[PDB]
Amino acid sequence: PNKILYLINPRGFCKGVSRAIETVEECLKLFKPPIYVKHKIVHNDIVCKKLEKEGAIFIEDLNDVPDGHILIYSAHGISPQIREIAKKKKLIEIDATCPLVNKVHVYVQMKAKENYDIILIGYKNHVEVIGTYNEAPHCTHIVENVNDVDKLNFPLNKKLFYVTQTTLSMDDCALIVQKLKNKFPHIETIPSGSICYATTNRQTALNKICTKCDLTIVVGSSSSSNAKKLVYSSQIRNVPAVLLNTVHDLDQQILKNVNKIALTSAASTPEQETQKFVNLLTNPPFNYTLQNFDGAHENVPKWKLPKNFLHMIKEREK
Ligand code: F3S
Ligand code: NA
Ligand code: NA
Repeated sequence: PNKILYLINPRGFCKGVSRAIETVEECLKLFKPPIYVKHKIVHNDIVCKKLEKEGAIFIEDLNDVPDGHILIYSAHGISPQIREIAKKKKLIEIDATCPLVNKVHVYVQMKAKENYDIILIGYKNHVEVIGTYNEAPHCTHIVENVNDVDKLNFPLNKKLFYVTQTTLSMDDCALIVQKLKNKFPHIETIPSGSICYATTNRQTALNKICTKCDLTIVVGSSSSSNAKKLVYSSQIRNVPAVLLNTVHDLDQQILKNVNKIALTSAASTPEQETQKFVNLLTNPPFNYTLQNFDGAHENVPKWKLPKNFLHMIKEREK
């Protein structure tokens, strides 16, 4: 019948990711490779491999970093402890933590100083969650599921504040929050919430269109949580979905009998990888008719690069 490819917007790079990439690229222009980055700068192998070629090196052990040298913190943020270590080595700290991850770090410190205990909804082994946790480790409690909620116990007078990983499924998050609120009715949180505009926007747009479709293709890396949550958002809405890093990974057999495809991409996914899908699917032998699907207009934040890094740039151009 009628074959259609719904190319969805918004999709692809968020501002935290573009800022983080530009931060690394701009360091490489100024200072001589190698440029050391703590953890993968964003969770996309294609982006990271390109930077490795250009002279970046992603490390987990700060001893792999020469004293006095540049170290960049990834978009996902970092534990405070890592920082004090950096200063001991007199490193040039260049912090590309996403402002909306920093937002969570900041509320956590602020509420802990007000003697709240903090509930952190997110996945225990995600670098973002670990980094946020370590801002107030002795008064924070991570929950990744509703079992963890049942286990929480606090005196009745104890003030509680919850916060979340920025890239959760809005559906799962709401589930856990609802259970949290049942148990702790007076629990407080960030008014604007912790789940970022990019996560909300990409899931919201996909959710609106996926139910007209037979298959959802999400372009992105399996190491990316928000990519995985896009796939999940489609599945719990009963439309099969797959996460693919690149067109080469597409098993073209799964397109047999699918006439309508919802196509989107994660916040860490380069637009070129998504275009290769559009090119493959809208041309022979597949001939899906291309249509755009627009969720609400996304307002792209006007974040600048890290200020100390900008100061450097200003100098050198003298
Ligand atoms: S937290 Fe920041 S890095 Fe992107 S996915 Fe959200 S804007
Ligand atoms: Na603490
Ligand atoms: Na705020």
